[PDB]
This record gives sequence, structure tokens and C-alpha cells, in this order.
Amino acid sequence: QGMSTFGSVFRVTTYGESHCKSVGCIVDGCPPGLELTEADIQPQLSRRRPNEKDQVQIQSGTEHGKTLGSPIGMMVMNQDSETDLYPRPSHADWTYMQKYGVKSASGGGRSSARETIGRVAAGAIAEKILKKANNVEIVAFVSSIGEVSMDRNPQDAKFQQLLNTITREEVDSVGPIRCPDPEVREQMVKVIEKYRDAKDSIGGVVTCVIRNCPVGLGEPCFDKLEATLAHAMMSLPATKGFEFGSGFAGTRIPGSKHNDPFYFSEEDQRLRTKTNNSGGVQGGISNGENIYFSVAFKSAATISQEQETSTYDGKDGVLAARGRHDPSVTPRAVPIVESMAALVLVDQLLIQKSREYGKSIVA
Amino acid sequence: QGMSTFGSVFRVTTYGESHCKSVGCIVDGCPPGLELTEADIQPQLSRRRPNEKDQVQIQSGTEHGKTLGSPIGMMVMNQDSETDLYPRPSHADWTYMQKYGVKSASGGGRSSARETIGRVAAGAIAEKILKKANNVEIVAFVSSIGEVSMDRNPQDAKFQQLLNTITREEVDSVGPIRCPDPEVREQMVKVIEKYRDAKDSIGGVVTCVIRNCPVGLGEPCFDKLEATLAHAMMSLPATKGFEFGSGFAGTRIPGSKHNDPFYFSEEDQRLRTKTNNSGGVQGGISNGENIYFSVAFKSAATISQEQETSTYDGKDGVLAARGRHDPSVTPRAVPIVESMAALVLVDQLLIQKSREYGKSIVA
Amino acid sequence: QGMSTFGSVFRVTTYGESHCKSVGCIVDGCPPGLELTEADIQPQLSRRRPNEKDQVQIQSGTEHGKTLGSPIGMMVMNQDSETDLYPRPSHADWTYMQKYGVKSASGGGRSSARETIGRVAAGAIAEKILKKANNVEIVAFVSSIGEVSMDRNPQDAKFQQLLNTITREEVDSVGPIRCPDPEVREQMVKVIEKYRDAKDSIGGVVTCVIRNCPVGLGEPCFDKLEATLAHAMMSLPATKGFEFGSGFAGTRIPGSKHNDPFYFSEEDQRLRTKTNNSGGVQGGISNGENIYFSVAFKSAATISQEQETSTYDGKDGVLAARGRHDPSVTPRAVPIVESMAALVLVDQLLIQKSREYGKSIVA
Amino acid sequence: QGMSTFGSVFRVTTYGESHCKSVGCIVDGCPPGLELTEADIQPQLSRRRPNEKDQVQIQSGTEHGKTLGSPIGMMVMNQDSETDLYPRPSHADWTYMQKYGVKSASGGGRSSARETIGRVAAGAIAEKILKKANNVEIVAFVSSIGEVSMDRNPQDAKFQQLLNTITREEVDSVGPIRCPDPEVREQMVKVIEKYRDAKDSIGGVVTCVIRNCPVGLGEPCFDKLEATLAHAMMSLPATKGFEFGSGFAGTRIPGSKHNDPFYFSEEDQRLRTKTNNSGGVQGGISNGENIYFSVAFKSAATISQEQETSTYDGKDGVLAARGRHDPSVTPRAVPIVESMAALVLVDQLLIQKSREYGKSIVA
Ligand SMILES: [Cl-]
Ligand SMILES: [Cl-]
Ligand SMILES: [Cl-]
Ligand SMILES: [Cl-]
Ligand SMILES: [Cl-]
Ligand SMILES: [Cl-]
Repeated sequence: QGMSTFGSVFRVTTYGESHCKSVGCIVDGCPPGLELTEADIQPQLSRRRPNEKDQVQIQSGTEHGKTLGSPIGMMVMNQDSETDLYPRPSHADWTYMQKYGVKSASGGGRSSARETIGRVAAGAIAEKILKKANNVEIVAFVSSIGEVSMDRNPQDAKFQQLLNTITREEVDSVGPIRCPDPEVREQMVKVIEKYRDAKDSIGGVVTCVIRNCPVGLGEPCFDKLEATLAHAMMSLPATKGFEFGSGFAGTRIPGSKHNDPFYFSEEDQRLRTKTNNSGGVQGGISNGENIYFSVAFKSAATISQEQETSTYDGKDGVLAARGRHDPSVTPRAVPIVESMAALVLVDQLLIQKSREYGKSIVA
Repeated sequence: QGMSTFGSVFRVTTYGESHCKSVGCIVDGCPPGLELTEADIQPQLSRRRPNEKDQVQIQSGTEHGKTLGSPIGMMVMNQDSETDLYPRPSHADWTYMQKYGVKSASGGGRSSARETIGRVAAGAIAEKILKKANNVEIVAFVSSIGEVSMDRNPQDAKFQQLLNTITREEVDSVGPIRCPDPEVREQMVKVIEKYRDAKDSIGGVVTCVIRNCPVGLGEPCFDKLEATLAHAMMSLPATKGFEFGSGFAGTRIPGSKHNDPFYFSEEDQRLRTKTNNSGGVQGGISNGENIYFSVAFKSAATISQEQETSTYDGKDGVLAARGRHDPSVTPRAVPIVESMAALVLVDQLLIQKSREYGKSIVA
Repeated sequence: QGMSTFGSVFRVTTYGESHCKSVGCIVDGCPPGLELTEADIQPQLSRRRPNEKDQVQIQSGTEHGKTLGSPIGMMVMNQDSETDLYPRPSHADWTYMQKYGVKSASGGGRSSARETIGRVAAGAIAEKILKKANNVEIVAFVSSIGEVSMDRNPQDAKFQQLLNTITREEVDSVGPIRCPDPEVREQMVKVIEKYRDAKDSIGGVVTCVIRNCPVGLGEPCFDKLEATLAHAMMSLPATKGFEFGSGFAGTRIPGSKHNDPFYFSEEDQRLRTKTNNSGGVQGGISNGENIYFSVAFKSAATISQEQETSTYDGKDGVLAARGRHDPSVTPRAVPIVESMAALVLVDQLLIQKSREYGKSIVA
Repeated sequence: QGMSTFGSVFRVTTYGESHCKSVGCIVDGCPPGLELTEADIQPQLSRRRPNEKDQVQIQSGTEHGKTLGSPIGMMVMNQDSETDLYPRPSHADWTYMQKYGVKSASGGGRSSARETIGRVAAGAIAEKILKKANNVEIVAFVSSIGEVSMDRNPQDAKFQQLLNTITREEVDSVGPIRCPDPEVREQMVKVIEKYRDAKDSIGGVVTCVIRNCPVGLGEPCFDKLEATLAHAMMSLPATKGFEFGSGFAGTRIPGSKHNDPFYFSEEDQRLRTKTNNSGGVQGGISNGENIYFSVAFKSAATISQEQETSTYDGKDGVLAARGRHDPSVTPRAVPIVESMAALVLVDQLLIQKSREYGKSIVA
């Protein structure tokens, strides 16, 4: 990885702020002959914000709806007293002025959420490739908003059965909260409304599952699958934590119960595991089981409220309430988490298949 | 990053298993003229396991105790019925046979903990550079073992004061548990003994703090500081999760309280933050505040107990108890977490200082 | 480097064919605060082909004519019986069908010269940075066209004095041939006309000089300055060779005469060399002397003539004369060679200055 | 590429000077299950200098003579009035003091030829893989020493027949000159002896051929096959130029004669080319034809003669004759050129085969 480039063999270099001309990316290394038009890319992008404004336009790498193998440029055109007096608390205004000596006049620029358009646009190509590869299914959903949280205990049979069956269509059918639990979601809609009248913001947690992942993906010792996934998710805006499998709470379970015993699958074709506390990754390598992980998103710093903060000139004052912002943007990161997971998987799949070729010729 | 290479400008490529000849690494990009002998590298390595067996030997890149700027090779010499009948549950035996078609005859090989010698050896060079840079202090400690956990609430004043003052000497003075809390540590020594007689294993959580980190470190949008740190920690053996700042529990705090207001430091030289819920990183860039994070380590799969597992031939059987293993290896990852954090920081510091030069000439 | 990405710290990822929507690049790692508009980028682009068709449009990374430090997207909009019967001899038609299984319907696509727009657009930013850095001057010119060649003997005093004084304005004042030698150029215009009536094509050689290059640039052992420059030039379309300094002909000179003795500069500030047979690079590191090199460009495969070739179906036939092409496109590569040299230099300069910082703190 | 790391998927990170403890490398990404012991690696290393001193010792990545897929460490142990008064002319003494502020006390250190041990050790693994892949044959030989040069005209039928048949065994049977031409070699042995009595040094040119290279290798637009090969060869010590195919002299041939027509092979299985002026690469992609290239090596700077040079203190003086050095070291670079070519090819082969998998699933 390097700066605004993600991936090794399937690479995506992104660009763009909010108050510039356009935002997009360049996907390098896509396999040739893949059916690819803007219809394969808009649905995930059109899931980012729920005229059609944010519309992609493929710039290269395709001909007659099929990829050539050359870089694929994609873009969404940019429609776009207190400013620069205080750095907004818990925003990247001050760190940008320290690192770059200059920030965007407003809106935060590159640190904001508009940059993720390149992520989602590239992840749509990766998603289609993984479906052709092994029918990989990547579904994310909101499992927690503030104190209201799903029962995502990895040992709970009901939660594990949800991870095995949850689809992207079901997540979006429950409304904008994108929580598949009806009881928890109703508790969620009451807490986002409470923070809405309070002119506040609240954080959340996104849980995502990867099904039918090919075995053998991951590049120890540093580019392990769960390490590249953590790298991918923790690079998202406002993310504060990442865990997979049994996660943090699994450390309380002894090895006699935490260990995943092996068994030959009931369909009788492969060795599977009885339990999936490992989260589908063992020694940094996928074993074909379900890969599930949760990502913590902090509460939005931009609150519709007054704050006592010091200026850049560093004098104590009151940052006036801007007063126009939604209190829970965590469900808007569900497609970005899905897109980020697909980029990692297709990169590890191509690297591993290169080893599978070499393993076949030196044998 | 790529496979067994970590870093961009300060790069370390590692190698080595347990049952091979040697284990070590090659550090590429170290600044010339740094006082460097094996005495700068052994202490952290000699903290990995608590004749002197694991002794490093610098192979190149130095002359008269000073670095030349060329690659620095370093090594520790390798002193080293049921085997290959079953893949050990929750171990990397099966995934290695699927990805590579072959595993080490025993001991797990590259997936085990011996590979981390290259990490610690390289991290010792990075640690010394960061001390010369801005007197950076990297201290890690065990904050949780199973159900026994420290009160690491990021809003707790006492815990924040511990992160501001805890030293590596104090962590090792409390014994092998490496928990600075005397009440919690005594509860820890009773739970590791309980799992010891039970012939079981238990997981834990390592908390680490970075002090005096230079402002401006981190490379958005993908190589953000907290993203490279998560990548670094989640690539370690047995790690199941990573969080920094307010982490997962911070998502329950509204923005009005979670936001970190700014203020001019009491020593009067810089703009600081009143609270540090951001964890010293904002928009993927360090702001000079304390960087604290916790890493979850699963319970060891190698238990001194019997397990019901299926063979590679995939027939149900009993994996006999090996019966010789310690039930809590989490405190052995404290120096590896410290070494992993130093490698990330020195890489981001060199990249950022290259931008600081360019910022000074185009101005 | 990786596929369509060039550079380490100053990175450029390009994209685009001829028959697609647009062609351009993403420049990652540009220092913030640099005065940058399309006026800094069009002149070199407007030198590629000598309404204004090929006009760049900055997409991001700038605000109020200054760079922010974020990625900089740039683009030129694409205005754009025998086809697919034969692969055109010495073209990339057949290799594309073998590697990708598909080629562009016509025009060669990514293998053609339109891809170099991203190179030139990015090289313009690198050129301006190197001018602010140490007043670096990069001038290229045509020194050979077929059998007509300049007397570019590196030991010739007149040729060395030309390399020390030749400017980009003087190269373009002599006409489209871009050969600074008036006698040789008149011999050149007579040989391109001879091959024009013959409906043929002819190759050439481009010589380029870099002046005021900062000392210390280059990353041994693989990313040496002359190695990155060779990599940069040999990646251009139709290039068949690269040499620098004394080059191939210098191998005939014994070390007693080929060696460059040192001497303290006449301006009295630095140690210089009496002769420059090394070409300004020694051990892969720039010494501040003039860096001069020549690049061989083959004769264009697309000739306005008939050729006997086998089909994809592989039957002997006659490829009809297309009859519309210029016989000498070597002078059109002068700005691309300049742009390619600037990209290498600014990358090595930023890496080296990162080491100069580290050298200053560990001292 | 990065500093002392070469390759993308098949990566080699080298280390080591002359006056250090050891020299070697770490090969990352080797396919598992390859028969590999020191006997596969010593022959090319034992061809570098023609007790057994320079003996490799595999440190990791193998078990029972087969590779595991983990990094492979390899090493050769280091047996090792005028010094530091003058920087030796045309040596890297001065540039090292400017870039690093320090050089090795003597011998040049990392800039010398001892670093190439890691290249040859890694190239031996790549060579064996390419033989299993498509029976790739890499043979290099000395074609020129000073003014004495072979008739390596690419259009000459006899020279092309030599490239098609020359073997590594035949090159070493003619003696240490490693020139397959008996008439030219006898003219070579007379010119190296002339410069030997003169206490001088002379340069040379190494020509290398790659046979049976798989079609489709090369990663446009920057990592084209001939670009990675030029990068690989120009990173070698003392190299001053690189050309492939028709090279520089081919620019004098019009396209009507320079173009390579296609034809279906006489063995009747594939489309081949009648002539090979392209050098087996077209558009940066291998077409399966012979890949031949020449590399220019300058005359050794270390001459057994007196030189007038300025000090580091920069006062005119006489550098005394060291008087112990061989006048023609170009034949010692034949195995290094072969090893360097194998590293490039196996990297491009693995990347391309990853695309061949992706091409097979999206189809
Ligand atoms: Cl890269
Ligand atoms: Cl947006
Ligand atoms: Cl790399
Ligand atoms: Cl160990
Ligand atoms: Cl064009
Ligand atoms: Cl040697």
C-alpha cells in the first residue's frame, strides 16, 4: 500500500475532495473480458447516501461493455464568522494545517466522506469478480447505534445463523437504519431521534460477513487476510476499532471451548470446522468458513450544537451551532465496508492463484 | 506492504521458522550515522520470553557501531502418533496445507511466534530513531486476561494519567504478568493458575501508549496512522481485534461529550486538546497527543488437554493432550506490540519529513 | 513500481486509451502549497503533437491555484477489410490478444502513444518542483534520425558544451525536427523526406541532459538513479535502448582516460569532477554533475506500405497500405523523455531528503 | 521496487557489504514444493569469480529439500597513506559521503560487487522455476571487450543462430573470457593482456538471450518486460547502457525492413514471427520469441596506476597506484546478468498467471 493507493495486484488509486471538480479512482489490474458497465457500479454507489447526482462514468479500460485489462478510470462529478476561526473539535482541520500547512476552505476536503466514492466504485468491480470466482457474498449491516446494540455474541446460534443467511436485499428492506433486528432497530430509531432533538450525534458499529471465500487467501506474515481487512476498515473515516471472529469478547473464553474442531462437511466434499470462533481465518489464511467482523464508527464531530473551543490564534471562544446535520451516519458506511472488503479479497485471491500456478509447475 | 515486507521508506523484510537454521530480518532505509550495536536490540528481544540463547548478531549495514545507510541484516540462530494425523484445532495447520500444500513437520512453522523475532529486532532500531526524533515513548502492558480486565475506560482520569506516566521499567517490575494494576494483577495471577490446573489456555488484551509522537504523521487515505497501526497489530499471531482512542465503547458517547475541544498548552508553545477521545489521531493524522490502543489476543489453541477433532483423512478421533504449555502467553506479546508500533511510526515520520522538505522548497 | 503506477513517494497512476472517454493520471504525494494550474501543465502537453484539443483539466488536489497535498487528478478528453484480419507486424496487436485475450478494435489502444498524456501531465508538476528545489533544468533533443546522427561523442568538448547550455526554447526554435545541430538537421530533413515518398518510417535517438541535479539522489542497490531512469525511458513506446554517460562507446576507453578526476569547483563551494564520463551518477548516486543519456526509438511499425503477413487465422496474405502516417515520430518523444526524467528525479529527491532528516536527528 | 528490494510477487531483498559479517538475501514468494537445496544455488555463485569460500547456506523457507512457501534466507559468510585522502575517481566514495555522510573505511562497501551475491543466490531459484514453467533458457556471454567486439548485428543470420543455440556449458568451455567467438576471443585475450602490462582497465559488453519465454509477460505501461529488464541490468555495478532487439543500430533500418512479419510456426502450433527485430517483446509484452539484449560495462575505476585527483580536503595530489587488479572484469558479470534476467521473468510470469486465472473465471 502507498498513500492513496490500495492493493498489490488488484490496485485502486483514488482521488478527489468535495469542493473540487470530480472524485473517482483508477482501477489497475482488473482481469480482461469481464462484463462491466456503469450498471455494475451505480447500485453500491446509489446505496451510499440513502436528478440522480452521484453517477459514475467509466473513462477507460472497457470496450463494448467488457474490460480490456488496462486501467479503469471512473468518476462522479462534484456538484458542489466561524469558518477558519476555530478548528472544529475532533475534525481533521488542525492536523491538516499542521501536516500540509493548508486545509480546504470548508467541508474538511480529503478527510471527509466524499473520498469514499473511489472506494465504492472500485469495490463494485471487485465484488463482481469474487462472485464469478466462488460466489462470494459480502453483506454488511448496522449492529449497534450508541447504547443500543444487537446481540452479536459469536457463540450465539441465532446470530451465527443470521450471518449465514443475511442478504444485501434484506438489510435494505428494513429502512435506512439497516439493522436486521426488528426489536433492536425500533430501539435504534428511538435513540437517533432522541439525539436529533438534542442536536447531537451518536456513533455505531457495522458488522459484515463474507461467505464462500476461497480457501488459501492471505499473505503472511504482514499481509495476513485479517490484517489487510483491518487496514482497509481502519482507513475509513471515523472508524475507531476493528475486530473479527470472537474478537475482544472471545479472550474471555478458554481454549477448550474457544478452539474450533474440524469435521468433514455434511455435503461431503471438504474439511470444515464445527465452530467458527476463528472467524474464517487461521494463521492469517482463509479456511473457507464465514468471515465476520465488526467496525466501530465514532459519533460525528459535526454537531448541530455550540462548543467551547480555542481558535487557531488559540483564544477561548464559542463555536456556533451549524445546525443542519443528521445524528447517525453509521448506516451510510455499510456499502463502504462491503466495498472495502471486496477490494482486499480480490487482491488476496489473485496473489494466491499466482502461487497456485507456481505450485502446479514446480510439482 | 508486501507479504513478509513491512514499511515504505523504513522497510523490514523478515524470514525464518522454528525448525530452520536461523530467524531474522533485513532493515532497509535506516538513517546513516546512528549508534547501533547488538546492545540496542537485545533488551527488547530479551523481553520476548520472560546460556543466553536468543542473541542477535548484526550482519551488515554498520561499521564501528554506526549505521552506513545500507541494509541491516540481523539474526537469531535457531537452537531447535498424533503429528500430522489431525490438524490442531484453531491452528494454521490445515490452512497451510490448503494454501501451500505442505506445512512444517511440527510446531506450525512460519505461523508460530518465532517469526516475531524479526519484528522485535527491527523495532529496536525504529525505537531508537524515534527517541532521537522527538523523545517518543512507546510503552505496552497487559490490561486484561480473560474475564479479569483493567478499568481502561478512556474517559477515566486515573487510566489517562497512567497512560501519561507508565514506563517500560515499571511494567516489567510487577513480574511476568506485566499488568501495572496491583489489585487487577492479583486477580490475574489467580485466573491463570485456575486455567493452569484445568490444563487450559486463556486470552488477553494488551494496551499500548505512544507519547511525544510528532504531529503530521499518517498518509491518507489508505495509509492513515491508525490504519497502519491496525495493520501492524492485526498481523501479529493470535490477534483478534484492534481499537484505539475511545474505541468500541466510545460509540456510546454523544458528540457533545465525545468531541475533543482545543486549547493552547499550559507550557505555552502549541495548540493541544482538552480530552483525547480521538486517541492522538484525527483524520488519519497524528496531532501530537497520546496515542493509545488495545489489541485482543485469543486464547492459545495449543492446550494441554484432549480434543475431539477430525483427521486430515477426516475421521472423528481424539487429539491426545500434549501437556506442557503455559496457559497465558499474552504478556509475551507486550514487546512485540511495542516493536510493531515503532516500525509504523518511523516509517510515517520519514514520509512526512519528506513532505516537510517539499513544503519548504515550493513555498 | 506496479503496472500503471510509477514512483515511490511522488507517485503517478495513469489510465486511458485512444478510443475511450478520457486519458489522464492521478499524482499522489505532491508537496502542498505549490502554485499549480493548468498553465503549468499545458506547455509540455502542447509540445507532444507539434480548437486546442488536448487540454488538461485539474480534477482535485488544488484550491486557489495551490496544491493541498491530496491526490491530483488530471485529464485530457478523448475527441476520438483489414482490421482484425492480420496483427500489424511489430505492433502489440498479437501480444495483447495472447495476454488479455482481447485488443482494442483499432488503434492499438493502451499500447499506443496516447497513454503518455498521463506521463507528461504528471511530469509537468515534477518539473516545477525540481526547479524550486535546485533550479534543475531538463532539456531533451533529437540527436539521430536513421543514419543521420549528431556527433554526440561524450568526450567531444563541443558536444559537452552543448549539453551544458542547451535550453528547451532553443530546441523548439529550430523547427519540428528538434535537432540543435543545423548541419545535421538539414541532413535529417532530407532523409525523412526520402522515407516519406518511399511510404516508409525511420527511427531515431533522443538525447537528454539534466543540469543542477541535487547530490545524493538514487536508492541502491536496485533503485539506483540510472536504473530508475532506464526503467522510465524503456517503458516508453517504441524505445529499444538506453545508455548514459560514456554509454556503450565508453567501454572502448581505458580506465586511465575514462576515469573522472575530482577538483574543487572554480566558483569555490564544492568538489566537482574534471570530466563527466560517469554521466553525473556514480555508484547509482548523483554527484551534481550533468546527467546526460540517449534513448533509441525504433522505426514506426505503422507504415504507409504493403506488407506480407499471416492472419490471426494464420494464412499468408497482404496487409494493405493504410497510407496516412508521418515517417519520423521520434521528435514527438522529446517532451515525454523530459517528463519521464522529472518524475524519477522528484521521487529520488523526496526519498533522499527523508534520509537527510533522519541523518540530522540521529547525529 | 524499493531500495534493496526487487520484484513484486517474487520478491528478493538483499543485504551485505564486503567488510561486514555476511552477505545474502531473503526470497519472498517462492512457490511451495520446489526441490531446493544449496546445490541449486552454488553453481551460478561458483561462476561469479572464475577452501571453497563463497558457499551459500539456506536459512529458512525449506524443509526436506523442498520449499514451504515462506521467505527463504540465504547467505555467504564474509571471509574479509592514501585511504580516505582522495575519493577514488569514478568510484562511489564521494557520492556515499555526500548522500550518507559516511562510507566504508575501504573497498567501497555496498557499491562494490559483493552485493551481487544476493542477486545470484535469488536468481538461481528463479532460474529453476522458469525451467519447470516453460523450459526457459537464459544464457549470457561476453560479446565485446574494448574495441574488440563480436559481430552482434541482429539481422546477421549467423549471430541469430548463435542466440538460438548457445548454452551456458559452451560459454564456460572457452575459458574465462566467456566469448563464444574463437577468432574474436583470441583478439580479446590480446587486448586484455595489453591493458594488463599498461596497468590499466578496459570495459566490455555482455549479450544475453532468453529462450522459450512464455507469451504474455510484462505489465504495461511502466512495468513492461523490457523496462523491468533494463531496470534490472542498469542497477548492476558499472553498467552504462542497455539495449534489446535491434537496439540503437536498429533505428537506421526502415520500417519496411525492420518490421517483423507473422507466420504460423513450422512445428504447427502457434503464430510466430519471421524476423525478431522486436527482440521477443512487443508493446512491452513477450511474444514467445527469443529475447536478446546487450549490457555495457564500463572500464573498472580501480586501476593499478597513478592518478592526479583532488582530496576530500580538495587539494591537488597524486593517488598512488594500488597495483593488484585484473584489467577486465566484464566476464565476471555474465552469471549476474543471467540471474538478474531470471528474477524479472519469474515475477512477470506469476503476475501474468494471476491474470490468466482471473481471465478464466470472469469469462
Ligand atoms: Cl505500490
Ligand atoms: Cl458525499
Ligand atoms: Cl514493496
Ligand atoms: Cl520462540
Ligand atoms: Cl495522441
Ligand atoms: Cl566479491
